[PDB]
Amino acid sequence: ATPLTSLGSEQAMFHGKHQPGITTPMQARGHLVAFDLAAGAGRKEAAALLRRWSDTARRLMAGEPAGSRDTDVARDAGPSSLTVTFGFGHSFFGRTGLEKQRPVALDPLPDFSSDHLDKNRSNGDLWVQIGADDALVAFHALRAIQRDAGAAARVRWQMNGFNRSPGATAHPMTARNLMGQVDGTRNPKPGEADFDRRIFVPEPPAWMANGSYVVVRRIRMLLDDWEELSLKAQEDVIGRRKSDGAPLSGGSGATESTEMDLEKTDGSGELVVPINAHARITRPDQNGGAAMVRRPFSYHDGFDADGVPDAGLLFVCWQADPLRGFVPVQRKLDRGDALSQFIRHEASGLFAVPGGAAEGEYVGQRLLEG
Amino acid sequence: ATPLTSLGSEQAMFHGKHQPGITTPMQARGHLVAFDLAAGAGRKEAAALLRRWSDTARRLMAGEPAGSRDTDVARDAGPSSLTVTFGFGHSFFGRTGLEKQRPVALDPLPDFSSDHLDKNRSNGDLWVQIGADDALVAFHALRAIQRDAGAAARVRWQMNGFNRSPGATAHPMTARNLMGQVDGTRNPKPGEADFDRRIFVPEGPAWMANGSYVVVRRIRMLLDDWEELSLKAQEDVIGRRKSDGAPLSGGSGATESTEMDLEKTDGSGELVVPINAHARITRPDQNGGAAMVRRPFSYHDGFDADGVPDAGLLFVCWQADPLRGFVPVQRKLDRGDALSQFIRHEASGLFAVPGGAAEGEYVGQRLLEG
Ligand code: HEM
Ligand code: HEM
Repeated sequence: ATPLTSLGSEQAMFHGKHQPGITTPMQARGHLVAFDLAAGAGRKEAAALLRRWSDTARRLMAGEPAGSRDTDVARDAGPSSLTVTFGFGHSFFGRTGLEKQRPVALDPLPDFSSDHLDKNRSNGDLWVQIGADDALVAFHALRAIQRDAGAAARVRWQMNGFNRSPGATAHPMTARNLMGQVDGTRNPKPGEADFDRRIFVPEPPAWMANGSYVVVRRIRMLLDDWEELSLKAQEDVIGRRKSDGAPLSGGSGATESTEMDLEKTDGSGELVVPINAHARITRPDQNGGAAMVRRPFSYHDGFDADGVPDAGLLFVCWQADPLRGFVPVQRKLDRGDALSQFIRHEASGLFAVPGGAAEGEYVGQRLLEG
Repeated sequence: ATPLTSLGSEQAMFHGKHQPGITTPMQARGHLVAFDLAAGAGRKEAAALLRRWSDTARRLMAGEPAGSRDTDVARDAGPSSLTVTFGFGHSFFGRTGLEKQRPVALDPLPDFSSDHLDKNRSNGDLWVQIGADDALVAFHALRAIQRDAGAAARVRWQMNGFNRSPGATAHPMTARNLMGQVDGTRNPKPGEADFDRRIFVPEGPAWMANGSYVVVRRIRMLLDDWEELSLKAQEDVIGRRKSDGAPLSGGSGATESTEMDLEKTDGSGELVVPINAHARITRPDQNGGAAMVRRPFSYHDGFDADGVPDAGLLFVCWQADPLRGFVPVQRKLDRGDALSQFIRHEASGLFAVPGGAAEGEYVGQRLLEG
């Protein structure tokens, strides 16, 4: 039996080959933040900031108070699966005399025809992902990281999200999103032969060894439109059942794990999984092997004057190279996906997330020490 | 040993003498929403709305889907302690020909000198409180309630909140707030002799029988100033220790439940619990018996362009009469409370929350039938 107390007592590793928050299980609470370096902050100031942040992250992920006078907001709680993950934006390198170390992988994402990006709420020099299963643990961490930045960097944008909690279901199962879909069934996962090739920069720029590239997209769901559709219409947009996430090509004994049949046709000769269904056209085998790990949070930030919900998905994906992951898939989806009609990409960021800190190190040390 | 599945499996009762969400334990996720009646919505349209809303609440609190057009967002989750609670504002009665039934208890709150209220995110004809320990369960309920409003009402304002998750601590403990304080120790509970008298209208206008009056305050915490204080300074603002919630008058053996000594002085003759300490001056015995149940959520909605967090407490208190609860205590706190310097009241609502629905009834039926 899994005890209730495991929610708090579960602890993620800070030190490791890879940073936490990539293969870590889904967390109930998320805070994404971007910071811009202050005028006059260069390499040396940036290195000091990453040391402060890494010292803080190490402490908080072990359920210990912050290095400087802790607020007590997380006191009483266990680590609650807190993770803190750090990335660097294209713009960071030009602020710190590190242009020669800027990866080609940080070249700007395309201007997709369906983009509706608030550029002020996009991009940024530095990115931090905080997640935990307790909201006080998570907020405490956000606040400590943000306070560590002080005058050295300002908050450029900051978004809040959530997911299903541990124990909400009778047994662990794939999460849902605010469209009601089963979301998370098909991802690359650790132990697959090609997982590292797909997701992480290998050990043989050198500072990104064992790192990954994240693309963040704030995707509003057009729930007012979506929720007027029939079930058949909604399932045809994805190619999978809302009940259990099974492919539409499955019968009654099909489950979430049943393999999709992309050739199956009904009695009229029409494909059972539609030609433009999201879960057809996003597959690696439909994109020359293009692949990513998806690890999102859902969001809801209110209603506008007409009752339209500011709700959707904080889409967060991980890949060794955006040109073999997010970019080619999104080029296809832009106009090609049945889902595009029902969503709006409203903010974006692409960040280089290095390998995990070893004992005594700070995240990004190889970059900033050189 | 309490299993993790209890987070999802626990179920609150909808039907009863009192509405749920008053004495119910704290929940990890909250949504507060106010609605204004649309043009063309009078008594009969409001009665139909409360019928819809009550049926939605009944189903969803039992872990069932909505009666029709369910979105599947909560599917597979247990009830996760979902509660839905309904109230009526002062403005409701003049929109529905029900002025004769408007309780005196809904008379407008004082304009306190410390108020900085957003009129547009304050008050409203109707209020709904949604809470649960799973965020998908909670969102699904918010969306269902909001979609039941249809042509009858528009969202006036809506706020998100959070608290500690079940299982975050190694055993059940009093909550904390974003100032890092123990918060909730001296909350009145069923089983204390004056509880029913303090909190519920007795078996006012008859339609309010077994109801309670809620005052909602969106109180921003001035965390930038608060977190520059010493521990000693912070503990003097409240009169209780941050570590364990004990009164400052207590010894090293004292805990949160240790009775406060209001006369105790130090070696220089100065009061150990300061004269203007929040946890001194808010006591019923310092306010001629004025008392309330407090059952809040914390909030954080991001950062403004200047780096200031929009974070604080959704203060939600319950009393049989605001003039014997919130009102006289807040008159005293307004300028008198050491805490006032570090908080800002930025929205407010006062709602009449009637008794619970009996089997075969809807909430507010004694008011609205006709
Ligand atoms: C709000 C926006 C989106 C929604 C609601 C959504 C929903 C889903 C759903 C329901 C599935 C099927 C279950 C699963 O395997 O996870 C799925 C699969 C997937 N989606 Fe999305 N998706 C969104 C955006 C994106 C974007 C922007 C990309 C990439 C550019 C993407 C890439 C994928 C991939 C790669 C799969 C797995 C395909 C496979 O190998 O089976 N999705 N999505
Ligand atoms: C963000 C704003 C506020 C914060 C941070 C705060 C914090 C606290 C803390 C830490 C305690 C002591 C522990 C406890 O017994 O719960 C407490 C007690 C209390 N507060 Fe507040 N408070 C706030 C606003 C208010 C307001 C607006 C009122 C009423 C108008 C209020 C009424 C009370 C009462 C009645 C008690 C219990 C006193 C007793 O009988 O021991 N508080 N508050």
